[PDB]
Amino acid sequence: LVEDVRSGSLEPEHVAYIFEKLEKKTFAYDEDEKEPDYTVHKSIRNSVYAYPEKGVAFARIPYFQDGSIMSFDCLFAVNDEKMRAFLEGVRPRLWEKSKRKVTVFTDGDGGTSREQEAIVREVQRSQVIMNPLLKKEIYRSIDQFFHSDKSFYQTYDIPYKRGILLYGPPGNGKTTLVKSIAGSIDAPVAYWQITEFTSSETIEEVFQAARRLAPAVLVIEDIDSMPEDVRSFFLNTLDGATS
Amino acid sequence: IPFIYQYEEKENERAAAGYGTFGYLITRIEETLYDQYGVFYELYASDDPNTEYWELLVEDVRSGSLEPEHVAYIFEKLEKKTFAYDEDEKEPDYTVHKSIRNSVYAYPEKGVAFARIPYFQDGSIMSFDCLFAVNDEKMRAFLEGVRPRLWEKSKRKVTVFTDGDGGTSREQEAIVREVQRSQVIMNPLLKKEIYRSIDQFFHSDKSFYQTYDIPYKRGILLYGPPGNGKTTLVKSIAGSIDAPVAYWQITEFTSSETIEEVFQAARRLAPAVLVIEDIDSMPEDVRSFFLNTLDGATSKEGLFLIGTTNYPEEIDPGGRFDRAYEIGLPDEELRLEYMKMRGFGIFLSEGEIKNAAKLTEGFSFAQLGELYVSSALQWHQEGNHHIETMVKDMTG
Amino acid sequence: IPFIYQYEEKENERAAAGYGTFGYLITRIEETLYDQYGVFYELYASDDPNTEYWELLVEDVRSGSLEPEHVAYIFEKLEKKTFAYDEDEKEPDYTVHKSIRNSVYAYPEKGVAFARIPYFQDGSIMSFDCLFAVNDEKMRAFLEGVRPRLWEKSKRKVTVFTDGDGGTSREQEAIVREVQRSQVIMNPLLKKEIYRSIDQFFHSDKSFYQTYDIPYKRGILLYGPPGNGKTTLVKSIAGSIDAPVAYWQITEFTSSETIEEVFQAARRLAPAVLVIEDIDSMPEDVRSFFLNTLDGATSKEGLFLIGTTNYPEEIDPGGRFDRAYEIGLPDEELRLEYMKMRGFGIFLSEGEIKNAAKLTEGFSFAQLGELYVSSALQWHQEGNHHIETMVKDMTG
Amino acid sequence: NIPFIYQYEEKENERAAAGYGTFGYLITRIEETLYDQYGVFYELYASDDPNTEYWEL
Amino acid sequence: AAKLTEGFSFAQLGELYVSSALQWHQEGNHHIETMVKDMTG
Ligand SMILES: Nc1ncnc2c1ncn2[C@@H]1O[C@H](COP(=O)(O)OP(=O)(O)O)[C@@H](O)[C@H]1O
Repeated sequence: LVEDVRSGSLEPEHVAYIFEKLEKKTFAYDEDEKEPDYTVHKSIRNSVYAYPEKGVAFARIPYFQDGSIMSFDCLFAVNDEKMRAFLEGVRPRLWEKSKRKVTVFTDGDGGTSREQEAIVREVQRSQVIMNPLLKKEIYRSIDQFFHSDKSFYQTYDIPYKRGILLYGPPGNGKTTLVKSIAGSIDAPVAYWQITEFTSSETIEEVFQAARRLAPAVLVIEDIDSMPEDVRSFFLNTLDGATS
Repeated sequence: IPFIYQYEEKENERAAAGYGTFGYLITRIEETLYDQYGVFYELYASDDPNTEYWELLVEDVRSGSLEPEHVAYIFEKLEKKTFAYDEDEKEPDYTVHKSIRNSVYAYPEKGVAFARIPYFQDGSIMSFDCLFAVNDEKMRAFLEGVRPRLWEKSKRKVTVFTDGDGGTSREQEAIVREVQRSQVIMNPLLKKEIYRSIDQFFHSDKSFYQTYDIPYKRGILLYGPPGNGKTTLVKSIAGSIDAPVAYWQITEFTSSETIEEVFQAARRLAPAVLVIEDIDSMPEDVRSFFLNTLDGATSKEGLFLIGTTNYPEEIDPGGRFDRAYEIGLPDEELRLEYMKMRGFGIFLSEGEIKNAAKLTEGFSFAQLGELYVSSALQWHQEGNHHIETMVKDMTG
Repeated sequence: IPFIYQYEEKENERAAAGYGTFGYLITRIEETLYDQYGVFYELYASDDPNTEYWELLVEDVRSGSLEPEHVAYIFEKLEKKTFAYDEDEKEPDYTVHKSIRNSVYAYPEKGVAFARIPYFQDGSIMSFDCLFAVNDEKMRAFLEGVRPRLWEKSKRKVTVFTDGDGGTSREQEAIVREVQRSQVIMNPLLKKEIYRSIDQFFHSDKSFYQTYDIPYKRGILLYGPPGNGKTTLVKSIAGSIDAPVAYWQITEFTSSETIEEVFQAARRLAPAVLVIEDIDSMPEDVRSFFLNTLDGATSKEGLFLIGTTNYPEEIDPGGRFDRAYEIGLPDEELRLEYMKMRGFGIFLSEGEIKNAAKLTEGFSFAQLGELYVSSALQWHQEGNHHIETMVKDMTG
Repeated sequence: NIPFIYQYEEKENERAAAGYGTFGYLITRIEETLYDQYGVFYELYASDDPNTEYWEL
Repeated sequence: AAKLTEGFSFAQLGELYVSSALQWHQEGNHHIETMVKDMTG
């Protein structure tokens, strides 16, 4: 909803303000986010929004408690049918949005942290200098996986999953090849940043998150740096193929 | 003798905070249930800490079951509807139904009724969970019925416990693969021996254990070289048992605290299969305590334990499990069973599968699976399967 | 269908807690700004979490800048004055000025205004930070102006990040030593090569990076034997750059969490120099992640990195920095530059310094400094400098 | 002209700021007391001073 | 330059580029051959 309002999308309409003397506008600008968004739009807090086509409406109702300003997130629908269809439409909406952002999971102390970024230098496939046959075979497995439709994985009861590993002397195009794939496929790309805080709890969160994004590419740079006490669990998580 | 405080107060100030709203709602809930069922319900729990039968209530309403009836809404302008959809669950549930919070439900035949009374405190919306019954006997019969209902519900699911830093986390899973006993590819003599215990434990009359005076617990260990498909075999056996199945994932966070938690939770589903995924990953400092929860002086009954290890001696020196069975890699007979099952006959005549079983000596089930994908892909891509060519390519 | 709760209430009880005071103050702040500026300010943030432009407001008032005007006090009997003095800061600021809390300020030309509304809760005095603007376009232009103002302010400072157990701690420092490029004592060919990149990055038009399509980041490493003055050299180069300078102190508390924090903070000052004091002290478990924040797939631009190490191989096997330059100990030419600069000519004729540069082969800059104090002390104490005597005393 | 959900018009009493009535009275009385004893005017420079050193002095 | 850089990684060719472009932009020369040595050094 916030992104729809922020982007000037047509489909949510502003219906009313709740309190006359609380905020009527807001801005995206968060000094804690790496990318600064300076868009100014109508407030989310203290407003009512509706998706008339969908029969769903949002009200973020402010109230005063312990000094600070808080809000209830109230959700309204016209009937049960329209509410269910709205909810069933969230995963596909988020899938489309994620095709055009890059999702990064970074393992921190508590658990993993998810940020959506845009890539700083797009790398076109044509700028990836490589043995043309090696290059065509890598790009072809990726392109065939998402876009040739999978009569194969269905007729033979084989899990719809693939993994390739890039290795070699440093400075010769592993990261470059990976960056080139983000741009050039019609599916989300996610990066998993392994850290010293990578744990079995953290591997569980990334794969539950990644799989909600499926079909997608999950990139794991420097997979050698995965801690020893979670390698077993990680293998068991890959074999959790049903999901 | 003197009293420092000598203020005497008007009786309007003897009023008890919060009681005026609460007693008014309890009175109304009782009146409304009487109006609808002609009996008198009594409060048995003011803010019930028990979660089990409250989660049965929610599943009963969610699933459109007839047994709990919506009686009343509490507040006119709070929610009358709700949905199961939580974004933090693996499997999303988009069912829309009447709200639980802000509602009164009754199991009329059972004579017990539930009310989630909303209230505002600290600018979040909370609830008192209130439980009513028509009398003590019905209250007790309801409580005694809870674990049996939980047991049937969990037959239809697999419960996975994963040890984390706070404790173990319980996730339920739908059984999307039904496994019949004929699909358990395994040495047929140990298949026979192990199912002797399994069938007594889960699929027969339980009088046997009383007749021969035998403890109602068992624990077996499956060991052997890596790659012989042990974990896939245990999940096959577990899926053929008509009883709730639980998996316990040892992690780096496994402590004596997560052990007690998981065993207590599995035991609530007794009789149940508890599968111990790779008992090797268990920290050495809890191994002594772990075996003492199997066979120590205060150990309990109700569980059929099945573990898997590649290093049998590291876990249980000697035996504190009941039996340990070695899983080797499959002989020609088992190989053929696998290839017929796995789907090789899609693109292989009967002779070609008999032949391929012959040529795959020393293959693990895993490698027979990696062979399956390869011959299948060539068959799909080209219309040719070169089994003969690909066994050799896999050897060297 | 029934409702349990049937109390219907007087409309005086639909009143929203806290809103009566708050809406009254917002109305008055808007009225007072209108009374003074003839325009209508609107609330854009009720309790603004952003700190950056609030700290510019405080520095603007502290520094007697003309740009923000004091409009009104909120409460008559709360503070009208305040002072910068906090006893927990390294450098004390004793400036006395009008209060921030309990005041309304406006940038009239910018069309945005600030109010810190005091309030009592839990027996401490807190505030709502409230932000107003005349329209969306001015609000946005104000926000877009923040980072540029922060950038100029930080040119005049050195920002030090020290990793601690909670996270990294940011302290600002006044630049008390201005360093010109002629005081950077260094091998003149690498001085020339390195400043080639530095001057393109900070002191030229940035179109170069677009023309040749080159990523707007650089990272260099300075290595060599201990005692060759590496850290003193980097601080010399850093102080000659017209851009905010940040120092990052690796400690035993350095984690992948403090790394991301510091890089994000340095990047907010982009373009900026980030000096990495002794990258050797970095824990091995974060080294892999550290280099991935330099050159991984999601690495960002805007920073000129300068590190120092005595063990180059331990950090970056191979190169994920861009260039590594070796700092040896100074030849006779560099020695002479140092001795003229350090102040030897105070008590040395021109020949004696030329001679002393000759006799100090194999001296580190540090040792030339330890020589400086000794000859200076004798010269001050006695009126004699026995350079000749003291080089030998230092050799053996 | 966008409607407002909340249309309750507030009494003049609801605008009172919690705890300010006591605090302002005390501050004013302290000011008057300091004036009555020294004939100079004192004002607040800190409502709840976080600094301890000169308080410990 | 392609034969003078036998054994170079792409990343080192990229540093050769940045260094050459800098010298070209700032001085009108490129010194491609001196730089190849400077980097093997
Ligand atoms: N195959 C390549 N094609 C184009 N540029 C490359 C290639 N390999 C390396 N580079 C350049 O060198 C830099 C580092 O390469 P990278 O892809 O990170 O190598 P790796 O990840 O294999 O160590 C890249 O940012 C790119 O500028």
